Amino acid sequence: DPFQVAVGVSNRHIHLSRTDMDTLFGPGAELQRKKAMKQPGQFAAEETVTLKGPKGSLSKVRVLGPLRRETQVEVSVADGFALGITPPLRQSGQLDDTPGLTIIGPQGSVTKDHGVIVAQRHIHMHPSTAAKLGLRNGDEVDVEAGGERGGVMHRVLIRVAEASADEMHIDVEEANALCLKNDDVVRIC
Amino acid sequence: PFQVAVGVSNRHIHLSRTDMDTLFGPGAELQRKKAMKQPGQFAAEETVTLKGPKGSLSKVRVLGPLRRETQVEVSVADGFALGITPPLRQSGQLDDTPGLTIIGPQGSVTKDHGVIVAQRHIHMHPSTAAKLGLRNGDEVDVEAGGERGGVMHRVLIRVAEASADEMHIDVEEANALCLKNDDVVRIC
Ligand SMILES: CC(C)(COP(=O)(O)OP(=O)(O)OC[C@H]1O[C@@H](n2cnc3c(N)ncnc32)[C@H](O)[C@@H]1OP(=O)(O)O)[C@@H](O)C(=O)NCCC(=O)NCCS
Ligand SMILES: CC(C)(COP(=O)(O)OP(=O)(O)OC[C@H]1O[C@@H](n2cnc3c(N)ncnc32)[C@H](O)[C@@H]1OP(=O)(O)O)[C@@H](O)C(=O)NCCC(=O)NCCS
Ligand SMILES: [Zn+2]
Ligand SMILES: [Zn+2]
Ligand SMILES: [Zn+2]
Ligand SMILES: [Zn+2]
Repeated sequence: DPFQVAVGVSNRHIHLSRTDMDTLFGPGAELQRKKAMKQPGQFAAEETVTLKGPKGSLSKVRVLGPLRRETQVEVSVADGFALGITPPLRQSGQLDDTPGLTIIGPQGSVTKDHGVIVAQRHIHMHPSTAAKLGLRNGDEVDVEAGGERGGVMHRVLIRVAEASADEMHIDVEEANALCLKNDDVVRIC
Repeated sequence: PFQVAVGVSNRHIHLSRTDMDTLFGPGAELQRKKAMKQPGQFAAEETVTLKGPKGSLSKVRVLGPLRRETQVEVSVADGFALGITPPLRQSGQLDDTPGLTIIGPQGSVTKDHGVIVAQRHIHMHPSTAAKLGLRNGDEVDVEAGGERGGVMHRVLIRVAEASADEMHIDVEEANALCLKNDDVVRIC
């Protein structure tokens, strides 16, 4: 079924700028690959950080490479409460009016004034696949999950880009609410 | 009409008298902290620590009153934190379930069973069930609006006299829908 798409489940994690990488891991430090993600060029790094909010901290928070233009922190709704912040629900890069927190690495720390979000679900899709399915960048679709916690997710954003692999991204709470894990399959309706 | 209020459940425990005595002392009684929506049910002041093969969860709320048999309700995520795989179950369906060590102020007990991931359900008063043409054991689709809107399939209807109209979901199910206590969802 060509409308079936693989699931990628995201635990809390961070993307770093070079300025913050330098602060956290030392000047000129380079991320080490641990595991490639499904999206071209993206990977889980060996490196981890601590996130510290007004209420508490989350440790062993995975860094995702490569480095980006701007630091971005993705956490679950649950994580927000543990941290003591209220991150808005956003697509990647949509960081206007977002809270920050303190990031701690082995060689230093920095207190960000912004950049923390709850990740809004979405489907990455290659232009060829989009053509075959009749979808365009920015379309919203329903997505159905089978099984014991089966259901439908409404108005899921389609992100079409040449450097993309066909994959739906949801966070760990969204996945557990559907009894899904990495490489499970869902269906675009 | 077909609208029902949401009740969101964090991890918690229901205790037997035998286990209550061990954990909190012989003849100890639960102290009421807050009434739940369901008649007779309440969050207690008492809390325990849950300990599994991999790790522990602390400040786990006890729900009263005491029951015939200890039952532990945790999230899928909680299962991974503890190091067990609880099946998805309705309350009281505890055959072939894993256990845990329950740690209290006056003692501890290692249970050989009783931990579940709570399966979502709607508590419904018989009058309400009548109005909606629903009977006990029926399954229904439930829709949530908002920015994580969607539909939950095959939600079990639990009719009983001592019930209030309320959907019960766990904290991950709620956060996956950006719902909290007293938000309204709709039976399809
Ligand atoms: C079951 C219940 C009593 C659990 O007790 P509890 O854990 O003490 O409940 P609380 O609401 O006080 O939870 C407080 C914690 O949840 C956190 N929290 C708040 N919103 C949260 C969210 N959306 N996601 C994750 N955590 C959240 C708080 O930060 C707090 O953390 P802290 O203790 O470290 O300060 C409670 O969930 C409840 O009353 N549910 C109503 C639904 C119901 O009736 N269930 C019946 C089960 S049979
Ligand atoms: C984002 C990512 C790299 C985060 O790295 P990570 O946190 O190190 O990932 P892991 O899968 O190894 O998480 C392992 C932890 O999750 C726990 N875990 C496993 N399944 C779980 C579940 N269903 N619910 C909660 N926790 C779970 C494990 O017990 C373990 O905890 P521990 O470290 O205390 O032992 C990872 O989630 C991922 O690879 N996602 C793929 C999807 C993707 O590409 N997202 C990109 C977003 S831009
Ligand atoms: Zn990310
Ligand atoms: Zn993504
Ligand atoms: Zn319960
Ligand atoms: Zn219930």
